[PDB]
Amino acid sequence: LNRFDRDRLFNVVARGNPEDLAGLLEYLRRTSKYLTDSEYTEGSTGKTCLMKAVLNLQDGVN
Repeated sequence: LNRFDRDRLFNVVARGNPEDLAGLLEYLRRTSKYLTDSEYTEGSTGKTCLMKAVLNLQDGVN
């Protein structure tokens, strides 16, 4: 797994499609990355992909 962009990750979770997350774990393991690293946050507030997932809810759940 070569790359997973923050922009793509936020877009994936907003749409709420769990299948589009495929490869994220492998990419993180290969690169030893964490979803809380500056790369996966806006920087201006420190907003995570989990916050986005909760901000974008289809009725009750995501």
